Amino acid sequence: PPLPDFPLSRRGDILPAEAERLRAEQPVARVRTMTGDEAWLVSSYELAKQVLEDDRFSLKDTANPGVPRQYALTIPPSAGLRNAVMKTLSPQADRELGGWLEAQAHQLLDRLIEQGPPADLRDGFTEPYSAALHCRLLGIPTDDWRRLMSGIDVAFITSPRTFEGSAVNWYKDLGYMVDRLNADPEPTEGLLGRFAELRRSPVSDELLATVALSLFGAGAVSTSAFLQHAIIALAQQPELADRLRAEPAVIGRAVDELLRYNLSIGDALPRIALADVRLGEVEIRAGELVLVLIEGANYDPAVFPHPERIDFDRESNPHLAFGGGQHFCPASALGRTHAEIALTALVEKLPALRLALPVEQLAWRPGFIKRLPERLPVLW
Amino acid sequence: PPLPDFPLSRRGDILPAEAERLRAEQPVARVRTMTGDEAWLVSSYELAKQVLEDDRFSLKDTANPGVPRQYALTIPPSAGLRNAVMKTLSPQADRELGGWLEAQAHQLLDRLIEQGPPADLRDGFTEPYSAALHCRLLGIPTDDWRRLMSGIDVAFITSPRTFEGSAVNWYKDLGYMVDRLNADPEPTEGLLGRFAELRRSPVSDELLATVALSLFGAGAVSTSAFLQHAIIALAQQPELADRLRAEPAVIGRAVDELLRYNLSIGDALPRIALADVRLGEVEIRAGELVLVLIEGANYDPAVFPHPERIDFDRESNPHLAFGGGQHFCPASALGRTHAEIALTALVEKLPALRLALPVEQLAWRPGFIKRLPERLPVLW
Ligand code: HEM
Ligand code: HEM
Repeated sequence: PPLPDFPLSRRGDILPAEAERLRAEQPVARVRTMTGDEAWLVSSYELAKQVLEDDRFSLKDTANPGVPRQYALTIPPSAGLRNAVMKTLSPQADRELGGWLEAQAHQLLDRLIEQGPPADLRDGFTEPYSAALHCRLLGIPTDDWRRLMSGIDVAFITSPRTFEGSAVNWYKDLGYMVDRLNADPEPTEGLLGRFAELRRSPVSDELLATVALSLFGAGAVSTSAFLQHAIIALAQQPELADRLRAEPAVIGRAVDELLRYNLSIGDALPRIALADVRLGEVEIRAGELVLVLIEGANYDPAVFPHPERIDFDRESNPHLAFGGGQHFCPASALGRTHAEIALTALVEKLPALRLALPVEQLAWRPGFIKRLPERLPVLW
Repeated sequence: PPLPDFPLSRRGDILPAEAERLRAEQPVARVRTMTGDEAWLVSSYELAKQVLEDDRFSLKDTANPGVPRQYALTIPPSAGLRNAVMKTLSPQADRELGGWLEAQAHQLLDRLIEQGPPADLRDGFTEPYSAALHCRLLGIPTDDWRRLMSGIDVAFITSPRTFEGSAVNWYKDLGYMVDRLNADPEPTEGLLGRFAELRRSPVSDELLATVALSLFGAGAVSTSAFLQHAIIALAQQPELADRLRAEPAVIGRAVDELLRYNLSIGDALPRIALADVRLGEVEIRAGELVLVLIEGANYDPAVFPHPERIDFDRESNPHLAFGGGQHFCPASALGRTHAEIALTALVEKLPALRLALPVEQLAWRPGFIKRLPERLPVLW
């Protein structure tokens, strides 16, 4: 027979029809990835939760030489840092984050209002707003955000084969972090401040900058893409923005539901089976690639009635947008706060927010870890 | 039978196979445009030259209500201005243009060199370099170039139906031109300077700003897109950049050949037949839409041997990249100068210039008047 191909579709404004058929017909299915390797695509909520919470399936080992891949690695080839890192990802270790984020959002939003519609809400909000957040998370200035976000454009490319340029891109920004950490007025504030300190107590510079880089990349790309999907929802269903205006306190339940809904994840969560395991009806052999399809789990009608309709008042919403098990997103609280504040500012300041053209004419980015529109032109 | 669909393909790095079949099989062919109207696609050099030089085929009338369209108009609904305009499009009416352009190019190029590869040559060069040129052409500052280029992103969308937002976008930047022309230190220098003067001699503000807007839009979009295609050629055939380095004076013949080669034109030149005309073997009835396919003419082997191989030493190269007949590009000299200077700077400063990833993985913009890569990541 012919294997279904993976990934599924770049169009991000409706669930891929193929993700619905996979969950219904073959919740665990063999698929051919874009590298040509084969893999197991897990697309039901129960089975997807099982894999994520079972450490016999390993994320660490998906980067070993020789294993099957869904796309080439872009990164080339245990020390009490957890604290430096975990302290930075507690929105409760920076009391001022909330109000500072609100001021950044309104700053960007006010700039667009003076210029008048239309505006591209990716380059005007979401991109600078996600760079600014992560520049502050590290304690480095927002001056270079365009250059840092552009580095993300390359770092998160999904390519069938390794490509020159992902290595050059890695070492180029790695040098940038090194430079900020070793600047003369040694950095205070942020992970880079906690890092300059940690290297006086009684870990290398390369490895420090590595953690700074992957945290900036992983976060700016993920918050910006989700936030563009949230915007598309509010622009298309304006009754949702009315709800937010009338009942501002629902913003927590609403971001939670948009998280379940959103299709910003353009690949699958990868795991390498460390042992033979039985999963649903399929026998998975050690060394094989397993791919968790978050959108299949989060649209599974066994767990989420009317999964295709956004609903802020679900009795229960135990979605997998942040992963699960051991590798559950460490910054989940930070990601919620970031989106809650941005959307609250958006629906106050642009109350007639809508798309400037039919949603079907948005240009969706090919070949990227996230599904995102290249531009997000809106009116208000 | 089923009509071939138009436009042809967004991928811009090789000739669309369908454009070769149309020229060989049906040089004049009925096609269904993206609006659903039908039209005559003229794809041979002789026939395409005929249409362009025959004023019974009318560009003016392609904007009349009711006529067939290849895409909706984005603009909504004879006065001695020709001089103000023609004086601005003579690279010989600004002695300083050459050296100023060279300084802008090297400025942008030096900025990329200090940051190190990879760089996106669309956002780093071509876009700011084409905005700067056209900001100077009008005598307005380069401060807002990002906002002006973003307006181009919407103004030149090809949509099956009119969309809100193209009108708002038009009036929004129309106001910008009006504001620069009616600024307190009334503008000197450029079309806006020649305009503030022309309205003291013994034409309305709306109409003045209209000419400023369409000239900025038509030029920034066309020079930026061609220049990205020229870059892709030099990066892929590095023997061409060696030729330019060794024999700098060939830059005129080389831009001329890249012009013949380039696929930045994503639509066809539209004409409304004012009369019945016989064209090749086809009888065209008055009121019908005729579409000239520049890439078919410029790859026609009847006129250009080995049309698919870039060649700087063709005996003759009478291409149609700039149109022809009455509506031949008024700024053709300006467009050549602009590209010649940019490419000369590019191959001096980035001598190992190449694409950062396989050319087949470039993201090509959908639904736009130009074929262009969304990003152009390179190494050197
Ligand atoms: C709305 C925003 C975000 C969404 C939807 C999201 C989603 C996810 C998901 C699904 C995972 C699990 C991946 C797996 O199991 O393989 C993950 C992992 C991760 N999250 Fe992203 N994320 C967001 C924001 C952030 C932010 C703000 C940061 C950092 C600044 C961050 C840092 C990380 C890191 C480092 C991991 C890897 C954890 C590990 O290796 O165990 N996330 N997140
Ligand atoms: C490499 C750059 C350029 C290329 C390849 C190019 C190409 C063309 C073509 C093919 C036409 C004819 C369209 C038709 O017959 O319907 C045209 C028209 C036109 N060119 Fe663009 N162009 C370039 C640069 C520029 C620049 C720099 C400006 C202005 C700043 C400009 C202004 C115009 C205008 C106003 C028209 C319309 C003329 C009319 O209505 O008769 N061009 N050009």
